[PDB]
Parts: sequence; structure tokens; C-alpha cells
Amino acid sequence: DPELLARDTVFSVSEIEALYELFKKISSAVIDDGLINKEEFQLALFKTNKKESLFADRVFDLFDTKHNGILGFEEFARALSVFHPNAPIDDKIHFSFQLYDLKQQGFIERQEVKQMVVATLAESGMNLKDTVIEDIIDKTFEEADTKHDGKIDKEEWRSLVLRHPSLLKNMTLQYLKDITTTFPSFVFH
Ligand SMILES: [Ca+2]
Ligand SMILES: [Ca+2]
Repeated sequence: DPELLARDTVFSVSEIEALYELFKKISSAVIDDGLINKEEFQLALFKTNKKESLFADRVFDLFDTKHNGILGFEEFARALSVFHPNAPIDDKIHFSFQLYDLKQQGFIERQEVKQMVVATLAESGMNLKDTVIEDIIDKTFEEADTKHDGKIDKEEWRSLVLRHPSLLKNMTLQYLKDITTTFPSFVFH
């Protein structure tokens, strides 16, 4: 039932029904098989470029319940729900932390902060050399590492992103607000 999805996610029953149309488009975009793969999901997030695709694939991984490289409708709906422009900021902050906390240890170190920096630059259309990335990592700790212990907390992360909302730019897909009326074009290249 679309009633169970609407309840467990930020979408309303009518948004879920519209999301099913989006699902048919996205699941058909590369291989027409009724399923969503990583390349198709990249298309849904406008993250098809080889540097931007890492973020989309990490998101994919968190919602791929069976770890089989495929998402069905329910998984897709859940995946997209936090990207809704009306999803609470706290859901976006919480989810984005899980994203960069690859080891699920409750904190991020430089290697994980590096991924966040790379993903954050990619959103602004920017790719920098390793040594410049390392300087930005330095500044991020300077800023976020309030409780000095060489790692960024969930609480230090929330604080960081509240002072710098442009870090949650990749956590919103603007087209989801208007899903009951209009649809973007998605074509694979
Ligand atoms: Ca497919
Ligand atoms: Ca800390």
C-alpha cells in the first residue's frame, strides 16, 4: 500500500503515487527491467558525472537493502525522501553524517572528511589537486573540531552544517517539491 510508504517517509500518499511515475522513468533509463541500478539512480540525483557519481552511489548503498546493486520502488522512495526540500533539516544533517561515516563508528576522521570536501566541491563544479584538498581538511577540523580529539562528532557535524548550510546543498533535490505536477527530463549519455 502507498499508505505504508507515506507514513514511514516525508512523502504524502499522493506524492508516493507520483513518485511511482518517476520510478518508471528512472528504472527504464539504462536497462528497462523494472529495477533501479546505480547509473539510473545517478540520473535521478543529477549526479551522472564521474566525480559526482560517488555521492549518488554512496546514497544508493545506504538504501540498497540486500546489497545486490538494485533498488525497487520502496527503497527508491525511502532514498529520495530525505532529499525532499520539506524534509526536516535535522533529518538531512543526520543522514549526511551516516553518509560520510562509512565505518559506522560514530565519528569522521580526515579520510572521511576528505570525501565530504570532495563531494562538497563537486556540487559547486570544482575539482582540486590533492594538496589543496588537504588544506581544506585542515580548516574543516580547525572549525568543526570544538571538542578537540582529532575527530568530528555528530554534534560537531550538526554545528558545522548549521553555520555552513551550503554543505547540505547536495541533500536537497528541488524537483521533489513539484513531483505531483511536473517531471524533469532524464536521459542517459
Ligand atoms: Ca533499470
Ligand atoms: Ca571532535
